[PDB]
Amino acid sequence: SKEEMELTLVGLQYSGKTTFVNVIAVGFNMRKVTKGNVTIKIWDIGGQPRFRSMWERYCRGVNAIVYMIDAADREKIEASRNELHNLLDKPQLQGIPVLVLGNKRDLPNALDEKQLIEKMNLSAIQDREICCYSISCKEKDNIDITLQWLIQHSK
Ligand SMILES: Nc1nc2c(ncn2[C@@H]2O[C@H](COP(=O)(O)OP(=O)(O)O)[C@@H](O)[C@H]2O)c(=O)[nH]1
Ligand SMILES: [Mg+2]
Repeated sequence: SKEEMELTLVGLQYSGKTTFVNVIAVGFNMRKVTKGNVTIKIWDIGGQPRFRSMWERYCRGVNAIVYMIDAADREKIEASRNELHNLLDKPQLQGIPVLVLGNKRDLPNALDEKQLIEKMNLSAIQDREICCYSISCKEKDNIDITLQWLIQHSK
């Protein structure tokens, strides 16, 4: 039956947030995308240091948080891990499901799902449902399963 849901998309700069929205369809960009009888309102929020203080506010009240990672940029994983754990530590975000996406699977040296889970310390995240997929926006790889997970959280 016809529904609407809301997602906030975060993660470091260059991880592929805006690309992902483009494939599925600056400080902020809001877009609505319709899939599987569901209209998804997406907040694509900047990942540069100066925008990270606004992540919490944009995440409050959403159906799901999508956390984008450049899985091939291994140097940035530590920072990515830190920002994700710092975000999920904010009490007002208690219990919101999080989908962690290891983007750029098409590139040499891309971390797989196991490596992302371990290196991002996802297993430590206890208050909520958390999922992690390896994807390529460029080659449209594992985009379908990502959309299915999102739609399943339309509530
Ligand atoms: N090889 C590859 N490049 C990607 C992929 N997704 C995004 N990119 C590239 O990564 C760069 C940053 O993407 P963008 O969507 O601007 O990242 P944002 O800063 O998180 O919004 C751009 O050059 C994209 O073309 C992917 O799946 N594979
Ligand atoms: Mg962007």
